[PDB]
Amino acid sequence: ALYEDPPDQKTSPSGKPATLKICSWNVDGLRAWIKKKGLDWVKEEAPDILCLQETKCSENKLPAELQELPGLSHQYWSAPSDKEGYSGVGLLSRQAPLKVSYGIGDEEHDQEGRVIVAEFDSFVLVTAYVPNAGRGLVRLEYRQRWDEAFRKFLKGLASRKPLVLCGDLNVAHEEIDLRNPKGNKKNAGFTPQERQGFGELLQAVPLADSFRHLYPNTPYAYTFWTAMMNARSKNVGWRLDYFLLSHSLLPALCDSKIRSKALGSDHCPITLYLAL
DNA sequence: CGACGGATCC
DNA sequence: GCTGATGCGC
DNA sequence: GGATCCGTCGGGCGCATCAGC
Ligand SMILES: [Mn+2]
Repeated sequence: ALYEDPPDQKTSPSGKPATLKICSWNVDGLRAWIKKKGLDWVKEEAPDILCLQETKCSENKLPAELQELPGLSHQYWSAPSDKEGYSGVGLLSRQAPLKVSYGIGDEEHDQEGRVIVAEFDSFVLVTAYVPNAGRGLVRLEYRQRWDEAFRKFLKGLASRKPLVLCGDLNVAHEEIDLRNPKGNKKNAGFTPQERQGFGELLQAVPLADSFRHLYPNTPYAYTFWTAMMNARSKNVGWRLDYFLLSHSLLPALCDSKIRSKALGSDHCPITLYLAL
């Protein structure tokens, strides 16, 4: 029931060494995460690109430590427009992207600081903090509209350039992706509509779930544990955080990691190795 | 959203 | 202008 | 009585505003 992520596979299936290391982390409050030493872990992980979700922090209030990241110089941020203190995403990059945009090209879905798009030479990186359907499923209908628009946006992106989508997609795709599937069939994150949404995304773009592609039969691998129930200590969790890849990037896939041991949030980090 | 308790069936 | 109480969104 | 299925609900974070000093 407890889980230990296998060691880092650093070469591609054809032997090419990894050249790109991307780390994604819902930090449950950027300023608190930094207080709990989250950036010390980042320095030890040394990613080429760091995506952050649920920063809950406007660009004006970003801590100063973020300016002391010598290898993550190019920092892009997005915050909600209506009010402060919820959602928010960041993208920090060792090299400058050719182009950075925000949102998914749809007004209704572009107000809550949820999506950053960074275009590199040979691939485009999207990081996302997917809207929660809420206690009582009060936002379920909205989440279904989000799912369809996100899917159409990413399908268009992937048709122009190979795509990496990372971050908190806020859904456990299959029963293997959470510890309590039958008790959660009507809870945000595991409704049949959200799981069907995820499935259509995989098929329609198409995209491959990098972790599940490499470890199709591995249960108890989670990236989130609720903070109240001290569920983390007993590994009662959900896999909400993903790297989804264009099929053309699969021969470059070296590994997709779940950094279970890294503290600082109610999500743990995930790390992608690509041999580009 | 996991712990809990109630309801239904055996 | 400061702090605690309270509410929102996970 | 136990075993399966479900519906209810308390609890707690990181953040905000604001009413009270
Ligand atoms: Mn969260």
